[PDB]
Amino acid sequence: ARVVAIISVFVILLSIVIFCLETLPPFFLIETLCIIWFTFELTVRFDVMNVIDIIAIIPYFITSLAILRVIRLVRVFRIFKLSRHSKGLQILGRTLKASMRELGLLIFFLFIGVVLFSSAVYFAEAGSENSFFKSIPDAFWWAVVTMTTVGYGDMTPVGVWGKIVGSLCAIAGVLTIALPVPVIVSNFNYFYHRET
Amino acid sequence: ARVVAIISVFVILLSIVIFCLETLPPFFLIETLCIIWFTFELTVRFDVMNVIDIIAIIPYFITSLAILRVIRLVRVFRIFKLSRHSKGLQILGRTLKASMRELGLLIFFLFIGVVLFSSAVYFAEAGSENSFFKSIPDAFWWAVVTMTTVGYGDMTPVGVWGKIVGSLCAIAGVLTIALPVPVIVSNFNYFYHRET
Amino acid sequence: ARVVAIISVFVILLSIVIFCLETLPPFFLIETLCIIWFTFELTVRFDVMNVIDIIAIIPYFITSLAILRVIRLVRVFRIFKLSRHSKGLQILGRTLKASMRELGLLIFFLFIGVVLFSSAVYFAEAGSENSFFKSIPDAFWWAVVTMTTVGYGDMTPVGVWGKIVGSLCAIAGVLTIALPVPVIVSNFNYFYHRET
Amino acid sequence: ARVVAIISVFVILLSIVIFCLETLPPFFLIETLCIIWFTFELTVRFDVMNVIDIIAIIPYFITSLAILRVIRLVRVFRIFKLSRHSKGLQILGRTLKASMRELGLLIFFLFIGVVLFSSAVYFAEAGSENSFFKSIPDAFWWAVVTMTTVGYGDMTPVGVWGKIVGSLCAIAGVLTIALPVPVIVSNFNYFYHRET
Ligand SMILES: [K+]
Ligand SMILES: [K+]
Repeated sequence: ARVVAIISVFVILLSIVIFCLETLPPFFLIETLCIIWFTFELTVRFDVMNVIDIIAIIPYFITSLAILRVIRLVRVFRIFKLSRHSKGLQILGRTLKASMRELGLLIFFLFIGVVLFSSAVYFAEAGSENSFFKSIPDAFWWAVVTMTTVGYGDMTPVGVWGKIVGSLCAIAGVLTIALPVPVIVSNFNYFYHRET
Repeated sequence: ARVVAIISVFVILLSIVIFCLETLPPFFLIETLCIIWFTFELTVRFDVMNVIDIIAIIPYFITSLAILRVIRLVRVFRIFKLSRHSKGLQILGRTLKASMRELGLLIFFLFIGVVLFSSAVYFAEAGSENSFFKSIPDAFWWAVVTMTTVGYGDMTPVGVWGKIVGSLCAIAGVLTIALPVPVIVSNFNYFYHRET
Repeated sequence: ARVVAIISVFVILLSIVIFCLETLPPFFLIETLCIIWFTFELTVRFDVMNVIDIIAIIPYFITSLAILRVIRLVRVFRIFKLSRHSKGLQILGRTLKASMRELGLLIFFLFIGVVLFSSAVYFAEAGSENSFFKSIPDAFWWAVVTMTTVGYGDMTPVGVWGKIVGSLCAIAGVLTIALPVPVIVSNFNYFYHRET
Repeated sequence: ARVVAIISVFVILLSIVIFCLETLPPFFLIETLCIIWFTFELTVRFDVMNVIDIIAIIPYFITSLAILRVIRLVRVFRIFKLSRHSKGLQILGRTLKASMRELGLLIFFLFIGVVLFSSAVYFAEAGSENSFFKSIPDAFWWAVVTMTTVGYGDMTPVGVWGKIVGSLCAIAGVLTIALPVPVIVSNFNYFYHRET
């Protein structure tokens, strides 16, 4: 039984590897053997895990450019089949389910902050002949990187008022992200301790 | 009653969307219908929420370039009308009110650190023919991004002493920002738990 | 008595402002009045605060290029005279005194991580004709920004092994900085609660 | 006895310094005296510390380009001999041993997030003539810097969908890194308090 789980983990990792290397600038045969093993384990088994197992085989069987791009993207959900064997990943999923409202609150706070600071920086920088931000939508990426402290990169053309707005954005993002996490973290600690 | 709240949330989101897309490189009619609904709900209702409702209509009725830029900026405060319907945003406002002194302490610590490290980096880098920072005021943005860990970008022209100052600035900003947050976070957790 | 404290805070802020604007691309008279008030309060008073008061006047009275640069840099310690009037800054100083060993531990951990990852990235990137890092000392700044999550900037010339080293450096810096802070933070919370 | 420990710490620091300066664009004699002292203390002593002492001398005695690069890299493990004299570093090692499973969980979460977001950004950006990411493997560095909030640098060529993926990556990395650390931190606090 444990050998079968080892084989399944090996197949999952091999599928992930082959997907990454086929995206590099044969592979189809290995993918076919992976999908045969996936459907064999699906049939033997026959929940969120079952749904993930269903999704891991659909893009293989299905095969507009947008539809092809979408199916290739959803093909990556093989990585979530590790939840059957990994116990920490199950804990993470349980924690996300038990802190979905807090996740929504985080997304709402980020949305409010990003729209506010994007409008602020766009209007503060619109008083120059050469404008760094063409529009408020053009500044959402800047606002999200400043609030997440990821960093925009080159901020030289931005003027003094834009820099003040950016400093406020950095501080506010730090605060508004530090607020709702020590609830998701507490749920994760609870679930992780309960499991082990 | 709940349908009216749904309509109000839809109108608020539509106003936000139309404001963002009119800043892109019709809209006035939709904004007029939004402001009519806003004033209708204001009159039916007739606190911080009431003040926010007042501010959401003033820029429409009002209409120097600076004054126009300022009124367009304050027009973004429609997003804060969501506090009536959202409960987490009310919790955030209550937490900010109950941790205003800690917010002030954070701003004071950031100000002290930024002035200190800006002076340090400016003087450490003034001993070269090509100076990366023209003045101490020119380095406040660098100090704020280094202390917030947002990141300045390209730091190549800065010399060895400037790099030492930047390393000290990064460490000190990490410390001085991690200090006063686990008080605002505690207030937010208290208020959020009390509400739910 | 409170009016005198208000005057002292105003003079301190005015000195800070005039120092920043004289570093911009008259001022001496205002600085002279500030130093006269500083020495008047020093004489009336006549501890770390007293030492800070002593340092705030020495650079004025003193006036190699290095010595001049050093005295101008130490002239910035006027900002620390706010400790007499501010209570949070006193708490910060007390917390630093009571968590000096933890500060030293943080500096030691950062030093170990920076030397390790600088050596790693330098050796991983030395196998190319165009080397991004000339030496291990040349990579300390990269290591400190990666470990503090400030960000180096452009990392394109760095090869695959260098990128693996950088990913390890980022993770290790996150961990090694998150470790010794929840002790300094606890000391700050203790002192801040005790004061108020 | 304490003088011998002081001498050992001085020799360790001198070896680290000489290694860094010989990597700059004599040294061998100082390194020889360092290795003689290292083997003298190893013989007098004659555990992880003993293994570290063994590794600190092997590269000196040993002397393909890859093998030479590897031995020079493993030569840096002199810095870990400070564990005998430093007590905080021993605490760090004990904490890592007692939170190895949590470290593995962090690496697993980072791996899942990085593969997911690298695939997402590669597919979102493949619909343009000029593609910012050639392949999914080419985007792992971007995913790791975005998830660690280190920052990639210049993100201008990336399109709107890529920017949405990057925002999701930043938020998810913040969450997935904040989750498993308040366990390693707790172990470190426990061990540090127990030692002192
Ligand atoms: K950053
Ligand atoms: K950061």
